[PDB]
Amino acid sequence: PLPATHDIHLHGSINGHEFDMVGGGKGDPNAGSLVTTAKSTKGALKFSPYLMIPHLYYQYLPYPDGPSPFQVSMLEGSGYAVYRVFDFEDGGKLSTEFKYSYEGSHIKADMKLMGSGFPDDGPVMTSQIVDQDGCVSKKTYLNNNTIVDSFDWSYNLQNGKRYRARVSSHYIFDKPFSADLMKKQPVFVYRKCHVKATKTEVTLDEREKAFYEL
Amino acid sequence: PLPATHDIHLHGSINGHEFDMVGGGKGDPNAGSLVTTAKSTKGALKFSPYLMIPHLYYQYLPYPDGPSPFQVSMLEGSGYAVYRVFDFEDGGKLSTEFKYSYEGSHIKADMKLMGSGFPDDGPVMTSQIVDQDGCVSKKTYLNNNTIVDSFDWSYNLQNGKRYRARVSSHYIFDKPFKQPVFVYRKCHVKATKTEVTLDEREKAFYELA
Amino acid sequence: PLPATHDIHLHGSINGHEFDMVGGGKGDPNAGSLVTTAKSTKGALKFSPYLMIPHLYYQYLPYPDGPSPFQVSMLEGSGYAVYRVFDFEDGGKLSTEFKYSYEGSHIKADMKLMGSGFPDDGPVMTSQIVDQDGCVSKKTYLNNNTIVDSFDWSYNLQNGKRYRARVSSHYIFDKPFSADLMKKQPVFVYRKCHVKATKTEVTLDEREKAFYEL
Amino acid sequence: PLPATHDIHLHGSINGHEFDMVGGGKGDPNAGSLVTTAKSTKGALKFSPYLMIPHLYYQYLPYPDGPSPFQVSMLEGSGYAVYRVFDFEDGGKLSTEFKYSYEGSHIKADMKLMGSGFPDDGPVMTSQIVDQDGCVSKKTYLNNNTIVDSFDWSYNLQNGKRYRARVSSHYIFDKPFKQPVFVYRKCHVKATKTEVTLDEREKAFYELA
Repeated sequence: PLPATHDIHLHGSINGHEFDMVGGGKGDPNAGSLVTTAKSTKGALKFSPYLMIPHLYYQYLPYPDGPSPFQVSMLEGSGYAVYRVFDFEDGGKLSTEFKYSYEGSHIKADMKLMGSGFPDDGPVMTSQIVDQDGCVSKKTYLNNNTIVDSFDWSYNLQNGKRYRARVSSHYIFDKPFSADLMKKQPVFVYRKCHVKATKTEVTLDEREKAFYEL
Repeated sequence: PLPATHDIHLHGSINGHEFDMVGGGKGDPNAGSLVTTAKSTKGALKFSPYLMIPHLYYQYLPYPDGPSPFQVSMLEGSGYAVYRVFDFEDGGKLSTEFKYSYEGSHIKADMKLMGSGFPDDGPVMTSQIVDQDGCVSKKTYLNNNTIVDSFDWSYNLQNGKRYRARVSSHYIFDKPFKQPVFVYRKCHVKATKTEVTLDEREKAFYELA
Repeated sequence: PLPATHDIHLHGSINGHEFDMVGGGKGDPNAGSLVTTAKSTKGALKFSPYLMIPHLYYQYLPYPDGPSPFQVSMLEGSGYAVYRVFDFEDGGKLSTEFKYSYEGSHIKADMKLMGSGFPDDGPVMTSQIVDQDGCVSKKTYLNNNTIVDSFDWSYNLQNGKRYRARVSSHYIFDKPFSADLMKKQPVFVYRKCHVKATKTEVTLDEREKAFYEL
Repeated sequence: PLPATHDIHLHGSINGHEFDMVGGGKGDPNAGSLVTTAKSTKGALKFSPYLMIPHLYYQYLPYPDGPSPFQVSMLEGSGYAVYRVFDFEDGGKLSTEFKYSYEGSHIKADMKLMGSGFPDDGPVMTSQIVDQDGCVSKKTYLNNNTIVDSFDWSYNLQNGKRYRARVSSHYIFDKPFKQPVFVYRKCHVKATKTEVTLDEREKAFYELA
């Protein structure tokens, strides 16, 4: 079935310091929306809690003409993994790996994040981030079981400026895609992240809308 | 007034070889659509004619809730210049400069393109390009008179693969002035080694969710 | 003491397929040279064995005016971790994390590599790589305990062409650097990798020479 | 013959504002060193004078085992053009074009620089730059008449930080022709808002180990 609820476990290190967060949420796979809450298990985070965004489930994402490949993967009892690399404008780098397990309509996500190079006086380490702009991702097919995308992410800072990152994503599926499915590309997805956070807990309310053309 | 017709002059060099094209077209500033035809004045192009895409007028682009800054600029009798840098996946680089002059609803565009580093056996120099994917650009404001954007451009090749370029655009206005502003565009092209025609469609949006 | 011998354990996944290699080698910390041999523990590698290069120990690297920060770290009983991101020209991405432990002059290295987006018909997955060009890395200081570098890596292919990657490195130390040490930058390092490999075993003979100016 | 003296003319625009500088200098083609002085012809520059660095002649550059291709080109009465793209960490972009003419051992250089997207409060527009780090460029060959290079440029700021740019260079020769070839360079600069002087040192190498 399509997902209804999920658990999340984020862990790894940022600038050489380990962090760990656990939580979960729920979503509407018909609307492409979801909510996720994560709480630290090692006390206050040493970096902006917003760095955990957009990391806080494309299994909730439908396409204009039916379930997305991500949803079909879950429905058919298959699976996929997610790999991303964030190249921040000030030298910071963040690499991520997401793995999932399914139990009925409940998803369990294990997310490993490794970040480094964030200036100690930068927006991340000094928690200057206050929001993030809506964003459009571009998805295309690579090989026969991989979807690749790119997006230019931008956080909003207290001073009104923006903090940017060039992002690349690779979604690797355990089962190959059909020939007709691969004819439908690129696929664009507009997403907006509404966040509420503290030094120990972060909550994301994500909205998504995919389109082939406008 | 808003634009209705335009003429174009593209010139410069690709891999050290000069090229020159002239032509024009028209468009619908209420729909964001336009057509442009350019013909070489120096014989057959030595590189893929598709390299002239998307270079073949945002004055035809309306925004989600009214005229775009590009249109407002023209309506008020002001202007802007366009600068882009295309970073191709195989090392090729393309720098462009667009300047305009207006006469009523007619636009005259001068476009200078300087490209280098394209492998002689690559898709550009061996004309492997056959089409280009629809594309979404992300626009934000900088300083008091500049709009900046980025987009990941991708051509479709004869062999079924794609040929990508990371693109940056800077629109500098002559006078000081909701973001980001996204724009979906699709280019429909018909080309030969001496003439290229573009039918462009555009649709801007602030948000879809 | 300075290192004399080392063990290596590389593991992770490339394009969604797990791999694991173990081995080790020795080096000359006075010359900046070293040799490392790694052998697969899961049979033949599904990707070019050269992808394991340059991953196969800056503790062997001296500077023109004395032991490098990497060597001093080991000598003083401290330590550092290494994080890299390889951005390949054809979309491939490789993120790495190296951690070390020391026992006298013997180093134990645990290397985690996560790669994705390599085209199935590309030089990596079809093993077209036959060598790699000499390379110069540029090192500068960030914060008070991090060294950052960049280098433009290039493999040589059978057809005579090259396969490039833009690389970023972050070396995070457990102890902060002195003020005078940080005045000495950038530091450049020329390195050449001499490799011999098979689908199951790879051997690297690395040469290095650092300089502040020429 | 190898070069001994040169004149320079830099022009173009930065963030939509035109600039123009003229001057010249000399160098030692056996040592790879040279000096260049350029003075503004349009009053004080509106951006950091250091932005004119490293733009202020590889004809003075020898290689590890003999004259460089840049020198061979000049000696044989041929020539080459230089195209660079600077991708600055804060969004600024700079595209450059250098063309030369020779008269014996004297070189005349025409340099066009087009820059945009520099934040008005950034290090370039507020003149925060005070120096630049030594730098190593990596050169490789492409096609039959091009040399391509890359280098990670870094300016030093008044506040102690660095301001970086990812740079790509394409040297296109008029006629067809050991790699990579690395070149360490250091720029010693003295500048004011109207005049900039560069003392450049260069040393190429194929390998050091």
